[PDB]
Amino acid sequence: LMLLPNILLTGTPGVGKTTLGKELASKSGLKYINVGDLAREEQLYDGYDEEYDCPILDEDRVVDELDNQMREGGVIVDYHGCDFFPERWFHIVFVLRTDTNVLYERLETRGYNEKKLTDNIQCEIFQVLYEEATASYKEEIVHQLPSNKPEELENNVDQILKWIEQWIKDHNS
Ligand SMILES: [Li+]
Ligand SMILES: [Li+]
Ligand SMILES: [Li+]
Repeated sequence: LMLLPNILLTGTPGVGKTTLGKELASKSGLKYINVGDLAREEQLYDGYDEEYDCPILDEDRVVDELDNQMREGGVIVDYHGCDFFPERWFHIVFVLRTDTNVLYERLETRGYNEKKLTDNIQCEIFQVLYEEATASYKEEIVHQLPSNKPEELENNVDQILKWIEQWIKDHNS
């Protein structure tokens, strides 16, 4: 068996994390994990709301749920948050970025209401996730990836697959 790396795909909802992670998993063999889906599957919530009519994700339980698998390596994690993940989990972190105009159209198409649209659009224009990533991990392993069109998705997949290949070689001497 090969020692495999762990990758974090983060960024504002709508930037294309899920589409990228799923394609990466299919073309690399690594396991893709959507944190939101995982919390829903294992019911890792604590608290509700009237605000957005959605249960509140239990960060500590999410970490406990994934730790053993992360320790073993070979996981692509997808989430619009990253400050609560143990720093040791990831070998590289990609913050997907989408032009505000493009992101708005995507989220609107997803059926986001005015409130959710504004909250997420400001999250992106304020570069919240990029800042969160740089504050949570060493800047040398944090990279912003443009994600506005199929062409950039393709460039991202290609660059990450090549990164994975080099990493596996360097860490399985
Ligand atoms: Li937390
Ligand atoms: Li650094
Ligand atoms: Li950049």
